[PDB]
Amino acid sequence: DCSPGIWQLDCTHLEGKVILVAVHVASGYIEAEVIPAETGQETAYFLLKLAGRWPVKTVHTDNGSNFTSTTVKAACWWAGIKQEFGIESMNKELKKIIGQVRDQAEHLKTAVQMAVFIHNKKRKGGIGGYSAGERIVDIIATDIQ
Ligand SMILES: CO[C@H](C(=O)O)c1c(C)nc2ccc(Br)cc2c1-c1ccc(Cl)cc1
Ligand SMILES: [As]
Ligand SMILES: [As]
Repeated sequence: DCSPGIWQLDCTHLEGKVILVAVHVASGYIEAEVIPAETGQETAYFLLKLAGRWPVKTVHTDNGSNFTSTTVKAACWWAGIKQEFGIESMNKELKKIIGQVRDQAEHLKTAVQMAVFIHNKKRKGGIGGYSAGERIVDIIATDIQ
């Protein structure tokens, strides 16, 4: 539905740890990472990874103060990203999926990536049938032509 370069990034906490979660809005495609806590440095770093892989043009968050450090503003500068001073939830969705897999993995780390994998792969409710992972790549290839 939305612009191909729009992404959302937020932190959740689970087991005393921080999971950083990026959602490509138009597809539902998630990428995630477990960090020991929220620091500008971790946020910048994660943006740098995301941007070297997708065309990121704008990043929205539900917590703006997340993006106030020089550190974060530099990553966004260097990579050509912008936010927006204003404005789901999958975050319900991802945790849920985490909850089903937790026993299968020793470290939250692993269980999260398992949950990310299940989410990106799941077949669209019915018709169409594309998974979040298939749609991201469709949107981005389609928007290249
Ligand atoms: C992400 O960690 C950085 C690093 O390893 O050098 C870092 C770090 C850790 N601190 C910074 C403080 C001010 C400014 Br401007 C940039 C940074 C930077 C920084 C260096 C390069 C880029 Cl593209 C973005 C940020
Ligand atoms: As965050
Ligand atoms: As930014």
